[PDB]
Amino acid sequence: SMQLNPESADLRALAKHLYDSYIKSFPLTKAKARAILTGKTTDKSPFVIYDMNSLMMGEDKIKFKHITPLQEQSKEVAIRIFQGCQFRSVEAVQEITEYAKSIPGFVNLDLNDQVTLLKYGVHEIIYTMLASLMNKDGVLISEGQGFMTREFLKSLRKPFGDFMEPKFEFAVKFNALELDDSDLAIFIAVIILSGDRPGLLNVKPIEDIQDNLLQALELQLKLNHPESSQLFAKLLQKMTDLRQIVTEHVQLLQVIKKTETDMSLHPLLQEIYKDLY
Ligand SMILES: O=C(O)CSc1nc(Cl)cc(Nc2cccc3c2CCCC3)n1
Ligand SMILES: O=C(O)CSc1nc(Cl)cc(Nc2cccc3c2CCCC3)n1
Repeated sequence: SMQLNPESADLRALAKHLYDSYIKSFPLTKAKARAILTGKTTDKSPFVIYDMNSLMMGEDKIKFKHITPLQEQSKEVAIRIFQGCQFRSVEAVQEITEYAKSIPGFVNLDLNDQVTLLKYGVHEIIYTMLASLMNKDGVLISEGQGFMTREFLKSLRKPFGDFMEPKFEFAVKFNALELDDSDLAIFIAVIILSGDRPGLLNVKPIEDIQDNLLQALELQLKLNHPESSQLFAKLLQKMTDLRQIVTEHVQLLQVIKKTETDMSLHPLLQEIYKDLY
């Protein structure tokens, strides 16, 4: 007995609020990323980076919110690509922070708890949303203007040759669930409002918001996905997979930070990583 009642109408309102906020926070949506990847888009085709030549032709075109325009970019391709990826992570943090502030209840939480939830949550969300940009062959870069191949990334010298591999492995399975932006908006909100992050001051108000988000997600998935009766349970499983991906990421960043003692790690990512370990 699923029903239309005031409770369901409020859960649908929350779902729409989250969708509308997601569209305002994240310029490259899954809908847009799929249209690019499938060809279906009428926008110009992205530039493809599939080898060292196309990498150099392509970079003659890549751009960031904060341009870092001196000999601040390493000469070595692998380190430069990795530093570009760090800049993209920091841009994603900024977008995800803006999204989180639109989640009803979030800005009323203690500001330390807001920062804690973002600190321990953002990488789970980054890899969730990175799957939107990925297919079997590669990943959209430069906000959908470019595409870099999976095998090109695998070709970078140790220890830079597999930092995206676990995320491609997560994405091909996650993408098979065929979530849309309306589903993802709620899924991401649920992950951010996790009461079991370390050092939270007020756990109950976070759990109370999450329980409401979880009810919203379960209703959205039942309405939006008539083809599965398992999709809610499967997404709960994906949330625990994402924590493993983030642990494995931190470990790899330790190996890199101890092999490549010369290359600079972005200091805001360092603040996050130091406690994620
Ligand atoms: O963040 C670091 O510590 C660098 S390692 C890293 N690994 C991955 Cl799997 C992704 C990613 N950056 C990113 C974040 C969001 C979007 C995109 C990208 C990297 C390029 C594709 C688009 N950065
Ligand atoms: O754009 C993404 O989503 C990936 S970031 C990335 N990917 C590639 Cl394949 C190359 C590259 N290059 C680079 C890194 C850091 C700074 C700069 C440059 C190239 C352009 C000049 C500034 N940066």
